[PDB]
Amino acid sequence: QALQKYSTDLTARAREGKLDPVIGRDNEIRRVVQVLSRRTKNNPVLIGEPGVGKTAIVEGLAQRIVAGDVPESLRDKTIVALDLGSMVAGSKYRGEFEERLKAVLDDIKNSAGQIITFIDELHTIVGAGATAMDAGNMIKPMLARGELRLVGATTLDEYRKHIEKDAALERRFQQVYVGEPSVEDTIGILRGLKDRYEVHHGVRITDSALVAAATLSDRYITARFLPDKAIDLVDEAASRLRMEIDSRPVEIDEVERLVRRLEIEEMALSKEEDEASAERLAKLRSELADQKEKLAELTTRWQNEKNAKEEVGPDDIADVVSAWTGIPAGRLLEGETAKLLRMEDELGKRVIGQKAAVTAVSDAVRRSRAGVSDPNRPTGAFMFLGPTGVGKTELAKALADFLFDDERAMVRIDMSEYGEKHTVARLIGAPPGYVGYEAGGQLTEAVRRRPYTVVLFDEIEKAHPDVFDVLLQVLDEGRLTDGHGRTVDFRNTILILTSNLGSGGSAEQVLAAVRATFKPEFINRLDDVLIFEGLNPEELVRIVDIQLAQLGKRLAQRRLQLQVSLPAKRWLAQRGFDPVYGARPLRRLVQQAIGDQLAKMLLAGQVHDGDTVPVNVSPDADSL
Amino acid sequence: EIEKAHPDVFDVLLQVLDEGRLTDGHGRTVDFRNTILILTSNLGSGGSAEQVLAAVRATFKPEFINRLDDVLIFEGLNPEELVRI
Ligand SMILES: Nc1ncnc2c1ncn2[C@@H]1O[C@H](COP(=O)(O)OP(=O)(O)OP(O)(O)=S)[C@@H](O)[C@H]1O
Ligand SMILES: Nc1ncnc2c1ncn2[C@@H]1O[C@H](COP(=O)(O)OP(=O)(O)OP(O)(O)=S)[C@@H](O)[C@H]1O
Repeated sequence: QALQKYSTDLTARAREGKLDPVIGRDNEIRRVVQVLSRRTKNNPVLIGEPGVGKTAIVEGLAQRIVAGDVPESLRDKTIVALDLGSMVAGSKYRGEFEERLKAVLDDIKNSAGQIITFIDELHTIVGAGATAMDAGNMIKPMLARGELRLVGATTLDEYRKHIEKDAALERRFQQVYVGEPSVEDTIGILRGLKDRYEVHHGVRITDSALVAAATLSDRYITARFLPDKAIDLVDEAASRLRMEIDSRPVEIDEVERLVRRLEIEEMALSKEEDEASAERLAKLRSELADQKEKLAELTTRWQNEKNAKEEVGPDDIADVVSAWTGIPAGRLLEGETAKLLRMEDELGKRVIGQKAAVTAVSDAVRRSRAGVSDPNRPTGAFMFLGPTGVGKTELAKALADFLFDDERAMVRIDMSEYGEKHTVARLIGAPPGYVGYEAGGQLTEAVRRRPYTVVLFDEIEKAHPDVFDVLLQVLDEGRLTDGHGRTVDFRNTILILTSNLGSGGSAEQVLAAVRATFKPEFINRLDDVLIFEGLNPEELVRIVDIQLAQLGKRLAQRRLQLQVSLPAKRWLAQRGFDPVYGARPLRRLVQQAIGDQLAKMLLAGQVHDGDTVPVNVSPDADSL
Repeated sequence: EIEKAHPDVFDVLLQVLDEGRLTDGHGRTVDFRNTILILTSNLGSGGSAEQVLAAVRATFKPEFINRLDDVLIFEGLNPEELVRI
């Protein structure tokens, strides 16, 4: 009767129909049974990485016993699930734990070998009751004679951290290696599990959902194992769909929540006795109106759809895989097809010229959302080089902004400090046993979180010619391994290597300097090797416009603006001389010609905030 | 890409070949007598057969070349065997 108090009954629940169906894994249950019915030392231990199904096998064995598919020796055996947590509950005295253990062992032995105990995560049995080794090995005499059977299951690396350190007890256990299944098997598993979820959430599930989940959960989420990271997607999709069968769907409930906040802000900002908050209000109202338009449009379209979405499909799974591990995995639902077709002209707002290199980046971004590029290879690996001041770093910063709306979201490393060979260790970590080890790598541990960024290697030509080799595997496929032995995936980042070889020689001399500075097997990894071009006087007026736009945007903090005459706008670009320093002289000239005079006149009255100022050319300089 | 490493990891591999054993910190001897050991490389880079066979000999030691089985040499791609790739 001690059992009734210190353990539950598994076979009883299997009869009462409370365990999930178990599909496949025939070899494993066969081996478990045949080990479980031998003469001496019959103690199978299911071992293997976490998630691949190790409790599911024991539940399958229980349902199999209830059914009758077992051999003769295992008829009516009444599996029992032990519990060592509720056994050490209150035993602060000297013998209170050994007493309970002896009672349970005696009642297991009194039965005619019927009971089949089952300790889940038996790596906790080692130090059961400590004080001096006495407890947890009182069963060691009964294991050998095979009186109690004890099918248990622990993870693969808590078996050599807790048990293998006890070689006298490992001897009494037989290991059953449970390897993870493939996609074709996971699909079959899901096809039989697609009823409990479909009934718990009042929805229906298409078979395409199962297929797409079992595929995407293997392609993207490279940190868990397969029978589980595929069930999670299905489960979350179903829960979301049931949440939307409530009153309103998403994308209407978000816009109404935004509108309410904008309203409650505009209602309480109106009574502000100020003049600078007048413009800080003049935009809030416009925003509220332009959002209420969208709300009304969505609400009307819902009415049409409802007078003229009830099962999960192969794209809601993509929405989940995008919301978790923010890699975009969708199918271009018309929100951004226009954007990806406008990409070139949109990156033109910040970068000017070098269409030969803008088109090359845009094409690599584009043919990956359409699902055409190599799924196991980086999303693109370019090294664009050319003379200075031309805009290579600028294009790399414009791309990250166009993609994530925050230029500080990309991962940037400056390869000008890696001049010494030994300085490699700061991006792959330090081996075990050395000073900085628990911190892990640095590039690795940044790409391991949010693996959608853009990676930038400035001035690649200045690092020692031995950091070039840590990038071979990184460019050819997405793998790089830190100290702890974990591996990160680069398969969906966009690498970029800005350089400066062959300052202004030719488009042929620079291709003869690259081939002498790099190795034949390293150039072979790259995509197109883009070459940038010097700037023309006609490409420079637009840069003047950009600089003035930025300066005005910065000045608008103090409520100013400038009226620049076209004579001055062309004078500035006329003084952007010397196509040997690119386009920085323009910046320093704008400073030395406008910023200093503006400061002068600004911190001495006469240009008080508010009113704008005009700028006009003079004989030589330009005055205000 | 084995020739890119430091010539001490070779000496670690020295007993993996020819015996299939190496023991870690915990003092557990691990056996390799059933694996298939494969080492790629890119030495020589164009030498016919003895600009490469003598560039292996000057980067590795005889006691390391001696454990190996045949040192396979790969060959460039003819125009015919690309219409199939
Ligand atoms: N062969 C299978 N048939 C049916 N369901 C399975 C199968 N393998 C795994 N599952 C399900 O996938 C999940 C796997 O969970 P478990 O296998 O119980 O966890 P585990 O594999 O024991 O890993 P730990 O170490 O116990 S956390 C559960 O939801 C199971 O129901
Ligand atoms: N085509 C361009 N379009 C817009 N701004 C440009 C362009 N070319 C240069 N600029 C400006 O020039 C600044 C400096 O150019 P960068 O590209 O940062 O220098 P670089 O191209 O990296 O050359 P090096 O070798 O790195 S010094 C940028 O911040 C821009 O403001």
